[PDB]
Parts: sequence; structure tokens; C-alpha cells
Amino acid sequence: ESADLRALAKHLYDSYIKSFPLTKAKARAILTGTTDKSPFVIYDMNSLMMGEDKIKKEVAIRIFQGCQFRSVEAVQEITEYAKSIPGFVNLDLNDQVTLLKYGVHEIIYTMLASLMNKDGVLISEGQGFMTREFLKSLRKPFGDFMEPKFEFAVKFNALELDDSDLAIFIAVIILSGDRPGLLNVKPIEDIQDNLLQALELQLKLNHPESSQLFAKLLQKMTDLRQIVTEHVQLLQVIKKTETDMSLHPLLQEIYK
Ligand SMILES: CC/C=C\C/C=C\C/C=C\C/C=C\C=C\[C@H](O)CCCC(=O)O
Repeated sequence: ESADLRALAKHLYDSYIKSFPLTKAKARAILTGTTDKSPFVIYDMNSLMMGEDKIKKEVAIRIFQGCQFRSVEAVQEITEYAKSIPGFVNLDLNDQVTLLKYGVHEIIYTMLASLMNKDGVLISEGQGFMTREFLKSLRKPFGDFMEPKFEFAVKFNALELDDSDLAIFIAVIILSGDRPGLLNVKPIEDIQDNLLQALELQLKLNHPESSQLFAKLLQKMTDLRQIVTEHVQLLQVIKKTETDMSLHPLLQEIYK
């Protein structure tokens, strides 16, 4: 019955709204311009300092540290959303951790796209907007830190997916039965099968005129992996040239 799939889709979308304060709908509203949600833009040094005063230690590293914090924040959000996925908490505690460890970043960059356009990205819950040109001008090796993300966002945002779609998709990402070290693989794949069935109906009903979106979308998981890898490298480079820089223990744990 497809009525069981629609019901599953609604459960997931409902938890998605409850687990993420800044949705794509809100982001897009802000990005396309209103008066109350008009963001402050940061494109240079002055505006940066000006922003630290209106939005609420060298520029590059100080900024990068913000990224860390935010990432940790997102993880917490994703972790809580994972629990609402039917069957997920019923799995071996070890596997629950495995799926989270690997799936967390691919989900961070997927949702990050919602906050990006070709010229920049929203920060601090939509309160601010930092230009891609500023980030790209940062000091090596932090200048080439965000470029891969912007590249993906532009390509991915072209699918024109909305929140209700993204919720089933990140559910599928988490429930991947091919993660390194999964003890009990079968029960996991059984859940993804169902999720995939929800995403397939969801997309067809929500994007009737959009040919083979389901396939196009599933392909993007390829781009996501690439993004994660490149990051791990660069991240390992910062480690050596910046031995005086911290790293949240939760993030260090995920990269082993
Ligand atoms: C208060 C905000 C200050 C600086 C943030 C500026 C840009 C953040 C925009 C996107 C980053 C969001 C999440 C994380 C992105 C990075 O890719 C994570 C880097 C840390 C890591 O994952 O190892």
C-alpha cells in the first residue's frame, strides 16, 4: 500500500521540522529578499568586525573555529532526527554509532546547500551572510576550505528540492547498509528499502514534471562522498601547519 508510504513520509517530514531550527524554506525566504529577515553581509575585514558587533586570533582561523562549533551543533540535530527513524533505535547500539559516524557529514553538506547560492552562505541561523569571495580570499590553507561546498550547492540546488523531500533523503543516507564495520547489515538494508520506497513516491507526487529525479538525486550521493574526502585531507593538513589549533573531541571521534 502506498498509503503506508505517504504516512511514513509525513512522520519523517514532521521530525525534520522538529529537529532543525533553520529549514530550507526559511533560508530561501531570506536569500531571495523582505525587511525583518534582511541579513547583514560580510565581504571584507571591516564588515567582518562590523558583523561581530551587529550579529553576535586571526580572521581565517577565528572563522574556521565557528565552522567547527556549528558542525558540532548540526551533529546533535542529526543525531536526534536519526532516533525518530522507525527501526533505527532498535538496531545494535554499535551499528547506530557506525551509521551516525559516517553518515553525519554527508548530511551536513546536503543541508548546507539550502543555505547557499552562488554568491554566498547564511550564517548564525540566517542572521548573517558571508560572501563566497571573502572565504575564497582567506589565507592558505583556509581559502580553499569552502570552495568544494559552493560547487556542490549550485549543482544540487538545481534539483529544486524542498524540505519534505530532503527529510526522506537524509534518512536514506543514514540508513546505508554499506558502512565500514556494520555488524548486522540486513536489518539496516530492510529499513532503507522502505525509505527508498518513500522517497520514490514522494518525489513522483511532488515533482510530477521532473523526469527521473529519483535517479538524479541518488547519484548525488557520489558527489557527497567526494566532498567528504577532500575535506578529510585538507583537515589533516591544517593539523600539521596549525599545531596550536583546537578541534572538538566529537569531531575528532568521527574522523577516525
Ligand atoms: C558563527 C559562524 C562563523 C563562521 C561560520 C562561517 C561559515 C560556516 C558555513 C558553513 C559551515 C557549516 C558547517 C561546517 C562546515 C565545514 O565544512 C565544517 C568544518 C569542520 C569539520 O567538519 O571538520
